[PDB]
Amino acid sequence: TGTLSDIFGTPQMREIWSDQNRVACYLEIEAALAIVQADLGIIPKNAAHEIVEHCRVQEIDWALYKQKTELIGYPVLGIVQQLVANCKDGLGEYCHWGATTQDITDTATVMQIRQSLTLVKQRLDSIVSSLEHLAEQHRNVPMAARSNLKQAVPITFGFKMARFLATFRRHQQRLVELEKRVYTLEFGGAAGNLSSLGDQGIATHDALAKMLDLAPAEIAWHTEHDRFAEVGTFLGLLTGTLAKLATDIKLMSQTEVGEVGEPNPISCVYIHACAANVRQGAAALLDAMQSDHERGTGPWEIIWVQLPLMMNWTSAALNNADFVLRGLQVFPDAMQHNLDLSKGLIVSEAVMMGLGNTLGRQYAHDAVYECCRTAFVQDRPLLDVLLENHEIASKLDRTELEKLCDPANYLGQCSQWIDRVLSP
Amino acid sequence: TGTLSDIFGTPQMREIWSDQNRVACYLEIEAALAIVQADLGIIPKNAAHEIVEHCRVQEIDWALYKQKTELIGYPVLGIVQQLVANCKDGLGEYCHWGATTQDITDTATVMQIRQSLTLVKQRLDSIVSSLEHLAEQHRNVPMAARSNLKQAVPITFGFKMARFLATFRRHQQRLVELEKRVYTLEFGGAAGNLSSLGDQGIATHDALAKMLDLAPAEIAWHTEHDRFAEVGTFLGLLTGTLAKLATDIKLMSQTEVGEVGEPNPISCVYIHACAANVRQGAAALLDAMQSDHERGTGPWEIIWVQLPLMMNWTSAALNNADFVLRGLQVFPDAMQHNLDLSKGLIVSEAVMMGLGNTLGRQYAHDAVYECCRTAFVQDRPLLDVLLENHEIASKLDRTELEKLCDPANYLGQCSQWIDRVLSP
Amino acid sequence: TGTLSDIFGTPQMREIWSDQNRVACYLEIEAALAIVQADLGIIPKNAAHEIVEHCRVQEIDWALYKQKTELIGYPVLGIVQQLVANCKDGLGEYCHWGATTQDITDTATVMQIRQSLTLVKQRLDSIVSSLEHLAEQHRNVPMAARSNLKQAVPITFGFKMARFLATFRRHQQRLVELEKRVYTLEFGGAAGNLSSLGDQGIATHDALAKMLDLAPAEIAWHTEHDRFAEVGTFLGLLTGTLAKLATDIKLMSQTEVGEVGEPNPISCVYIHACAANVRQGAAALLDAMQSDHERGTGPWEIIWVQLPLMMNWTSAALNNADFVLRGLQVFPDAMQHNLDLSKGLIVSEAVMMGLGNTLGRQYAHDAVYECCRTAFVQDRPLLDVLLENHEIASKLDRTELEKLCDPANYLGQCSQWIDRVLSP
Amino acid sequence: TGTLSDIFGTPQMREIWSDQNRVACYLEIEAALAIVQADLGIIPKNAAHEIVEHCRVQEIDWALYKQKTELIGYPVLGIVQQLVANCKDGLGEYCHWGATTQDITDTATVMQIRQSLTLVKQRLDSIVSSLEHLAEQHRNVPMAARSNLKQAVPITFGFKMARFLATFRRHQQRLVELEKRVYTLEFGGAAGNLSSLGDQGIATHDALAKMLDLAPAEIAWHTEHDRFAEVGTFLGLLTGTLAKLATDIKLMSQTEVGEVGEPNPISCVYIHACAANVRQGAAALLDAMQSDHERGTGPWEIIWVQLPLMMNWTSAALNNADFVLRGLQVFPDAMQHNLDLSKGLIVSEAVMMGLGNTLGRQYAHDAVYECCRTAFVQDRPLLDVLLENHEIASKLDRTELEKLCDPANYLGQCSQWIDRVLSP
Repeated sequence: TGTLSDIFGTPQMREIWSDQNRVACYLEIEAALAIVQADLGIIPKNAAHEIVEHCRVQEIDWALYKQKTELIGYPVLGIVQQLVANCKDGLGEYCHWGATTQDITDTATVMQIRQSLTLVKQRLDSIVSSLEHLAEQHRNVPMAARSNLKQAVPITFGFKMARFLATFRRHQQRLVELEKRVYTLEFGGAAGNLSSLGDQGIATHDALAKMLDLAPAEIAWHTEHDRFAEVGTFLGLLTGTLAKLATDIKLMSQTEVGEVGEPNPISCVYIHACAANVRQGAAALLDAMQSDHERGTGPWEIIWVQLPLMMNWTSAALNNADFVLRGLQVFPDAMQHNLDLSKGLIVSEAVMMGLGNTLGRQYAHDAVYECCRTAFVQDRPLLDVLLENHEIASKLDRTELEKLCDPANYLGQCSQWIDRVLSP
Repeated sequence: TGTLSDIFGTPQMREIWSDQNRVACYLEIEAALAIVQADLGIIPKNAAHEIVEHCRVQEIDWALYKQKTELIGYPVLGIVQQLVANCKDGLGEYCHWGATTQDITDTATVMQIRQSLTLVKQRLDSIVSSLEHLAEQHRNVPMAARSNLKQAVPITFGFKMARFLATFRRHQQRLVELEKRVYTLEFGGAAGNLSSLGDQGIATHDALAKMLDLAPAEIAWHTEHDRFAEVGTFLGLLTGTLAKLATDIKLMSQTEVGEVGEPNPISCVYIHACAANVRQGAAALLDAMQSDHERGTGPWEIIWVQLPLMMNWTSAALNNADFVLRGLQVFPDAMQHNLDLSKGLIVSEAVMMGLGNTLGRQYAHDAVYECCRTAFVQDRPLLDVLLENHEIASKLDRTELEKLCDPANYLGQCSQWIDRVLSP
Repeated sequence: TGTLSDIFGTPQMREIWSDQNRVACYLEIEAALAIVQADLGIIPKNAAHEIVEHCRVQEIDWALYKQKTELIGYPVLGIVQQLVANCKDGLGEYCHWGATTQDITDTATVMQIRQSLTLVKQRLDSIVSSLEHLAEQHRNVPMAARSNLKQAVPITFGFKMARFLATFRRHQQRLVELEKRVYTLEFGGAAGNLSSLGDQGIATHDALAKMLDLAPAEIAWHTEHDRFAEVGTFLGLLTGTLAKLATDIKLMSQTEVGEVGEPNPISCVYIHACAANVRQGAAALLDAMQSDHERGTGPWEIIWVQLPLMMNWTSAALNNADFVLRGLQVFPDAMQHNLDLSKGLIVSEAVMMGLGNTLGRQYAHDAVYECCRTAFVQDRPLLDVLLENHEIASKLDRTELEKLCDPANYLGQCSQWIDRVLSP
Repeated sequence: TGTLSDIFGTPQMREIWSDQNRVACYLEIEAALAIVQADLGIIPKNAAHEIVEHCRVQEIDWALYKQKTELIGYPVLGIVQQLVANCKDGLGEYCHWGATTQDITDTATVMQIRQSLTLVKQRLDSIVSSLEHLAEQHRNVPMAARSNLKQAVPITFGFKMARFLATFRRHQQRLVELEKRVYTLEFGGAAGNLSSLGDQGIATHDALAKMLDLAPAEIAWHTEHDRFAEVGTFLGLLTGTLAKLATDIKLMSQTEVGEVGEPNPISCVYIHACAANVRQGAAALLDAMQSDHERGTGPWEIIWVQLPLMMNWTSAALNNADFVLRGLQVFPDAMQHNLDLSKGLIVSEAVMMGLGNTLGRQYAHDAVYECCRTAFVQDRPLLDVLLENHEIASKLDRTELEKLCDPANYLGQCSQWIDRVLSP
């Protein structure tokens, strides 16, 4: 394949959305339709048997199919033409009975989405497993939290990972919830009412849905693209979180920080570009919801292009995030070094709390604040400046004071918050 | 307030996102926080009573708050400063205890979203009610379905409305599902671990959630923006369907079509522009999910701008669609006139089927197909061309053939599909 | 190659952005670099001769290049490695001298853009030629102008085409203007300062620019992506106009309108989807301008994905519009029929003016206004309602009033406006 | 005003796009139209004098105007109504003569864009001036360049600033080029052909353009939105560069880097959010180019909302970037400290070059590479490891060797590249 096809895509996701799997879905739908309609007495029983026997992607002439599609303008009837020609005894004229091409394309797209989300669920399960392990392994490793890219107060690396873990669990819930809407048959014919099937239209629809393990539709949805668009916005939300992970890991991999390492942050690079492309594709799928009347004049076709791209981009981002988290290098010594840069300023709030009991909470804040900025101007440890304050030094000895100035003693309830995420 | 403020926004939704309601939310949070911490014994109970007494938006100096916000850079501490100054006996120094400003903004944004979605749910119930009425009222009103802006086969106007109705019901389900994730407290302090509250952080968080009728958070989510972004993508999905409705109504009110009328399609005009703005805002909120570390350096602030805009645009789109659907003018005579334009071509498939027993399946298809092409090129009724087929004219009188060429006799199961959207 | 590859892309544009042309550009750059540095005395002249001799894309092992690119992470050094191995006597070790991989990718992307814009300019010249012919051919063909999808006043079809023509001429000017910025060499090395070339960096850069027929760069632009992004926004602007053309043509070919025909509006369908995808890609390229420091950690790679996609989508949109405009079917009789739909209401303003001298300015307005409303509600010709105004019928015979109610007599200066777009 | 109105907007840009300035533009256009048409003999000379005297924004009833606009649906005729009522002797009936409301809104928008770009040009001039000073002041200050957020080789801070300077100069060229297209009159009447003005339509148009200091239009452009959309894409490109500047400054302001300081990087925070909102707004303006027929049914109205927002967001981003660059704090000692982190590895390429003359260039690379990774594993200076190599140590003494290991001696032609940018 192409040089970059497996860098911004993956083999597995490329296969699902390939021409071969797409047509294979078409053929399974035509097969299930023939079987259903024979059982209902709509078409003769030979014909179903002969049609099903020729619903094999290996018999397709791809070059002719491309020609016919460019020249019909839509991608299904070129396959129906070869199916009729490969059946004997004129029995092929009973295939595609009452269908329109968008019944086949919509339902095939549903089938490909289900295959795609199987891969996504597996990657998510693996990512969640890695984050559960990392939150526990590094539960007590202290590090500087950062607000506006400036050090704030200490936290633990496990706490950081538990926050990603909780987010991906919410994405897992979103996925399961949309599946019950998305895994739905589309079978409505030219205008949605299956007019050519008369009083057998709904009966055919419901039987076909059961054959394909899909929910029956309430009504036709050929220009009602909320199911596909919702898949796209979910991909946007998920890669949004993947892009945050890539951002934080690449920030922690700067030469001047050195707190983690990928197993150059190339995986983070690919995640970032993939997420950027997916979010704009989501806007395009929202745009496509403007499909006019009973078959959209353009909007529908946006989905043909964007959905396979977005799925491929997302699988590549998921692949890279899974790989990084599963072999992530963590460097507690660099984390400790960065905690010590401010020479105590990062835990001034811990000094205020300890001294608040003897001097008053508000007064302790103001007193320690003055010591902080004094320590900043002179580039000296806060401990040295605190000890030069009789009001402070008369109420806390050195042993207590370097304890309060030790960044590793101001972790708050990080461990209990981690337990709250791990327990469910 | 402004010339266009109630055209691309609404009074109710503008009030929700105004500075006054935003700060009013801030004060309710600070009040509830003081009460909770007084109950836990963290601050004196008389201090809480004085703080709560001064948690009134009418006491705020707006110009001073504006100035301080521009100097500080963030919108909460200007309000905490006035609360501290307005309380007696220095008791205001116990407010905002252990909080960071993004605890207040995130939780206030949650409360404003709940208020917004109450309005959205009301609009949705009303739109759904109108469409149920329209689907039943016009259940049997025939019209031409349109594919690629060309007439396809006949349907009924009620069928068309039932297809919108089924979609809005899916949007209602999406709304309910995201509410359980979105209606969640944010109280985590500077780095998420509430370090300044020691062993009282989790207790304070959970009690505050109950006081505000919000779910307790698993863990802090200051840079985990999936709850806000998912609100944005839902607004994108909903306004996508609103934009289709606007498209189909303005197409049906073209001078050359005239099948419906607004109660110039000016409401459809506003809906179109609102949806376009909302879909791009959703991409920006997905972009904002890239918030670094424990407080984002820029991405977070995207949400401050986009969320009130998208809420306002969405409420204006909903208002116009609600208004249009409640007084929609329907013109069945124009509908019938347009059905008669093709002079039978629109039901050629019904003619093929009706003739299959008399002519043979193959000839019926081929004869009607060729006769259709003649009638189109010559601009004559299909019936007249069929009668000039001696084989056809020898077996079917004009009366029987006239029934097959009548578009009102080829509606399929439109009524039963309507029942499927309504009756369950 | 793929079923849809020539429907949402084109053979010529796919070739330009293929791996083979991309690498072929790489080799031409390495060849020109060796020659320049041999001329400057940096590398031996026999080494350059051997490098140039092996700068042939036919000698590349594509599967190995694919593997190495996936291991290295970037797409150039896999080609430099095979060039070094294919040269004799270790003379290949003088290639890529002082270059970084983004020098090769940026400059190759520039060359591929120049090839792409050659195709774009050809399509633009052909579209402009077709519109000049259509504006002149149909200069006097009357039709209804439409505002908010409602008939407004009469215009001519040539006037409508002259308005598209004027727009594409503005797009041609934008194209020419950006070419002088975009056709620029990138050769700056790892950090932009060509440190490894010492006092020969600028000399090498400027000589290489001449060898490739590119402008010398002011300074390195590895993270300064305005040249590539401006190509993307231009494609957005151009496909925006193409999307309007597709909209107006598919509206005029509605069954109820029938004023034009494609030579189903299938080309308009593809144009619509291509433009929607291109406009979102432009936002992604603007996003990519956020490239950090001297080599971007993610944003840069957005360009690798989006630019070939947008180029391909744009070429397919241009191909379809070029094809449609060159064989557009125009139906003046349908145009006249639609002009006659309102039975005179569309030229009520001409009636007011014609009557002003006879009735007085004020009464002419008021009388014609009220008569219009009667004719609309009663679905009768305006002329008949005017004649039932005794004051009007006493001063103007039917013949004079019939001329004022004739839409073909109220065309204004359509022809002179056409001359303004054509004659200059 | 609102709490955040001057944080994500500016006073000056809010004024330009306010209701008051918008209507003031409307009134000037109606005044110029009256004067022009009196000179042409189209309307009587009193009337022009009386109309002009009442073209004053102070006489407008804003509450009535809001009511009429919501209820007409478009924003001009409410102003024409008050103008007619404020003129004596029925002379107001000659205003707005032959105009449609979009002539007034389009032309007013052009006038507001010209006012807006005056502010943008001033900010750009000030930013370019700051960057010229910084490139010269810090021409020789060494620092680490960074690729993929990892240290690459040394450059100077002045070199970094010269790269921004060259980019903003290209943005200045883009601005000047679009001005000649954008500063154009829109005066075409209901359908673009000014039918109600007969053979005086073009004459009125050209005279009005001269009166307003605007270019005459080739033809009407009511649904041809490339001029407005092009303003939006330029804003996207410019804020793209502003967002890169904010990114690099906030990265250099991390606690662990400390190389620059703003005069928390709050200005960088606002720039980032503003740029993110502008890029999506650009996609919406591209979307709006799909305006149907002679007056768009929705797309046109997108521009009413997005353009003032994008202008305001851009002015706030420009304001912050201007302020930061004009008082930027630069810390060469921190820059030198970060250059020394790798203990010589960052200038290993300088050692390869110096040693290449005695050992051969290729062999020198391989030899120094081995010393580099040895130095990395043992966390020792490259100099110490190099001196432990007889082949290397026999050809370069220590004095030469710590010179080559000194990061401040490997700047390449940074100074000459700066001169190349400053010289024009």
